[PDB]
Amino acid sequence: SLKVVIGYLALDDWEFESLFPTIEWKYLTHINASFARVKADGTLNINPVRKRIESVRETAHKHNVKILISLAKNSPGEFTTAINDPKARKELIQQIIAFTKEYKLDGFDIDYEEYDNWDKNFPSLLVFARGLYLAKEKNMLMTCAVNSRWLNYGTEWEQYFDYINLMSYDRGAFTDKPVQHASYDDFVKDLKYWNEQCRASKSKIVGGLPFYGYSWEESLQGAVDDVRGIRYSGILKHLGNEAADKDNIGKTYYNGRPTIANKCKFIKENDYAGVMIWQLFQDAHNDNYDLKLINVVGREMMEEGHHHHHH
Repeated sequence: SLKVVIGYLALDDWEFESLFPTIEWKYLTHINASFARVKADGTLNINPVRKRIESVRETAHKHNVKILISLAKNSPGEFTTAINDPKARKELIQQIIAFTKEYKLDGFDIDYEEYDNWDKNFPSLLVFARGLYLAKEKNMLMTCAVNSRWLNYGTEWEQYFDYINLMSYDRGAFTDKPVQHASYDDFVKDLKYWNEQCRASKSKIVGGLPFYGYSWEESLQGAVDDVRGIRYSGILKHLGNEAADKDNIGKTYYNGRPTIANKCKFIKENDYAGVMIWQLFQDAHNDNYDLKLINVVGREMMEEGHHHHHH
């Protein structure tokens, strides 16, 4: 039960060409290649990953890191349509298992985020999850990216997944008011929710970590996206290296090194499965190597507990 470090890798990220060669594989156990998009008819839009999936797979495997294909909605409501429609649902299940097998991947990750009428659609989602599990091959890993506390997943969902990755971030971030989107408090409560309420074994609960934040600084409007999002790399660039050891400077809130470490430590101290990251490319660049968040994760998850004699 060694800790896992599941890193999301967006194969269509604008920084791919420049940053792919710098991925710190020694601090990863798995990578989720994102995303194969789910269409309403149960088929997949693999344009975001088709051209790079094979190369990433070979590179990951060469470094002894597993690779899974992550699946998200093609557009608003398409994933919901796919699972509520019986034939589409069965098609989607086949598509997923096929893609995984064909591309010789280590498994698949389900990132379902259709929040409209959540409880009404959940039974169908659960049926989809069970069907996926029953249809998958033995060796295939099956994981999911999930919310905690504000959405109910019940107590049956748990059983079908090898890893349940908590998206403990983006809380209260979509308003005109500055706030910490991924607090330590909410991370701890999210974990407790999944172990105690969803009855998921701690050995499969994975705490999600953000390598980005949000800024409400007027002066940074030219450095944040449509939702005020800004990568850790952009934070250090615009706010200076002192930002690496804080969660906030002015009206910019994110997860700095101390907090990333504190989250990893809680995972370790309370026997959780490990951590997940969204997303690897948002980390600092080699010009700020020593300040990278992945290294904080590496020190806490691979080294702090790995020490042995006869070095």
